[PDB]
Amino acid sequence: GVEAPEQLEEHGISVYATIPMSEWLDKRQQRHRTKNIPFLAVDNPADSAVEAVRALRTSLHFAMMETENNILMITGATPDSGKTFVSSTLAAVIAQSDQKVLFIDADLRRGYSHNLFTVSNEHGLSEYLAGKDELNKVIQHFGKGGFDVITRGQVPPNPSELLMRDRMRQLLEWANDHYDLVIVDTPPMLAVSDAAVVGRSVGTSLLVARFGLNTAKEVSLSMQRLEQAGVNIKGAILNGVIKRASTAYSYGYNY
Amino acid sequence: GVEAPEQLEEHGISVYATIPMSEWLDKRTRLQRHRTKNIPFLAVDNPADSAVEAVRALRTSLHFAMMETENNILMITGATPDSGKTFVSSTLAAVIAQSDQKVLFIDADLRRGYSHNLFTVSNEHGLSEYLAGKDELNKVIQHFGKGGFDVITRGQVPPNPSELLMRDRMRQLLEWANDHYDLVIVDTPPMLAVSDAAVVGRSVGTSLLVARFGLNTAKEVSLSMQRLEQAGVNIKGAILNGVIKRASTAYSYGY
Ligand SMILES: [Cl-]
Ligand SMILES: [Cl-]
Ligand SMILES: [Cl-]
Repeated sequence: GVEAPEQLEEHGISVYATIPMSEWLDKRQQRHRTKNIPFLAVDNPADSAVEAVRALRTSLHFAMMETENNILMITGATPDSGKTFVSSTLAAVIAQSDQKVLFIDADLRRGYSHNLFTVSNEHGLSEYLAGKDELNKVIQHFGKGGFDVITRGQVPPNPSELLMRDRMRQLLEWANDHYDLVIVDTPPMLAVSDAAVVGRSVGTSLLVARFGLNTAKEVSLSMQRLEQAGVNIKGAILNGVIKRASTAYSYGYNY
Repeated sequence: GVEAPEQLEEHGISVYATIPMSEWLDKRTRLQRHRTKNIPFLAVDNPADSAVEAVRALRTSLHFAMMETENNILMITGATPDSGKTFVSSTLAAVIAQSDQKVLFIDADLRRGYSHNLFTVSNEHGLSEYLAGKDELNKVIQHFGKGGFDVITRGQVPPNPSELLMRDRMRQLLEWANDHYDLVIVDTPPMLAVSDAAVVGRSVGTSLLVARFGLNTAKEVSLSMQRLEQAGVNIKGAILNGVIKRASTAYSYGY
């Protein structure tokens, strides 16, 4: 188990941000509206988890200085890292700054951001890459967050083959000229190569490891493998960080 | 003066909405550190306000009117100066954006638009710079954080306002925009002040005229719709804005 920012620095891994977990988020005469609860970034802006994401923004602001490419790929070591939380909150935070952001859910097998943004999943990433849908037909707007999104679409029979099609390249090149920041949420590296095939058309790449769940080893093993591939892995993010119990104990099995 | 909708229906002028005045804003209202970067924007501040509910109604009427008519450009002009045309269009922009819709707002009042001041965004690269061929499209499209929609400001006042609107990039812009946004709102200078609305109106698919409660007369309004007619511009109707119930009067004027 990780649990400590410096517990990564020692491995040489640079941590762009440490994000604590929100407890309020676990608690979770006509007029007509839409969408459902809950989106932390807009609901509780003062939240401690959100304030940290802003610090994540300030970090990328520098980091992402003169790289020409404005596509930032977010991925995790393994499943349940809270990477979708980090990425979606980052999108909201950056957009809120008067910035044009495009969020794409590249987890063609298990992306669920359509549920989080309470948006349709009929036309998404898979339909486009397969050639069924034109680009403008798969880009929708997440009202509550104030940014544009592309859901995963209907789970395809050939996830990986689709990610390698030329259309993924056309999309990122196109997207890079129309948005100030393009966030790509991808499957964990320790689960599929997908992040390596897409991480190769991106300027930045941040791996998100969860406090306690991830062993500082795999976060290096993940970055290492993305390095074998042309992927330009910058640092890492420590998500989950939960503290103050006045004792001495945690969790993390040893392999 | 003029107060209806009935007084408007009379001259055949079809009224899509009646927006009451907002006392909550008349006062300007105002219900650590690191603050925002804007000013009071009713649509997101007091959402349940009666002026915003009126706009929602406008949305509904516009939805039926803009029923399978394909062209998604909506031009909102006024009969005369200070008719509240910007409060109306900016509010509608926000409302429609919140329904998970990609919207583009453009200030086509190259001489007195102030929407950049309202959205408190930059005004160095705007419509005028783009129309003159100086700037590029992606350069002039910015994002309004609070509202959640994309905007294009006027830019620096050009020496040849009208000549630029007849350009060619105006059309080129509008049709390009029509393919990347679900809704395109174009704010134009008062019809009885310049010919601009009629030159731009020839590329919009729908047009609305906003008349102010008490300041306008059922005369000048139908006169504007008429001269827009001569130019071959789809003027679907009008909007009564400012309506302040529970009151009286104390002015004077006529023609
Ligand atoms: Cl996840
Ligand atoms: Cl294009
Ligand atoms: Cl005006």
